[PDB]
Amino acid sequence: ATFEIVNRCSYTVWAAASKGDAALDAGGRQLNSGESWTINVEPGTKGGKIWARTDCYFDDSGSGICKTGDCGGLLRCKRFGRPPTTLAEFSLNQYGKDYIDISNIKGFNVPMDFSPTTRGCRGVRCAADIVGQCPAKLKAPGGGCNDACTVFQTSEYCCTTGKCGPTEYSRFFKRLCPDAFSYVLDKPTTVTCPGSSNYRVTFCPTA
Repeated sequence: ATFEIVNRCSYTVWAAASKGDAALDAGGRQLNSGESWTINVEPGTKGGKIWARTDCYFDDSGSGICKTGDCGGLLRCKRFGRPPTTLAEFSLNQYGKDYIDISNIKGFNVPMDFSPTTRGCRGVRCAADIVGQCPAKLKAPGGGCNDACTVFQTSEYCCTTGKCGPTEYSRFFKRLCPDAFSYVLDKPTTVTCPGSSNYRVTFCPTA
């Protein structure tokens, strides 16, 4: 499947794509404002994620640091990124269907639209000003708005036992972005698409 990743933000982002134990395509790339990066994701990939990283420095070997979404200090991510990260999540070709969502379970850094470019399903978006409205206790100094599990490390926020409810903090994310997951047991906002669809991920879609 093809994913076209577009940075419509006025600032540079470093896109990342991983399935947790491996990079997807090249795994990461700088995207200046307006730039597009097209990647190919192998059919049947389960648990893939795409995210943006902000305020990065990398040397000529591809090693450095980002203030949001850092994946072990590499430009080309093989692992997932450090919160806060708005997440585009997908599993492809699962008994003939693709499944996509946006998640704020690991916080929010950059607004996002995640839409199919082929027919048969709808897209999802989280584009509100979550960082500007972020509760003081969740604000991340490097930028972004952390989830409550990352900050407080309780069984209720992290849903450790598989039983948890919504919280004041999850409701904050859900109010601003109803179509993204706000906690582990949120009513699913997953979209079902035809198997082998193609997609666009747009950072700052309203910019």
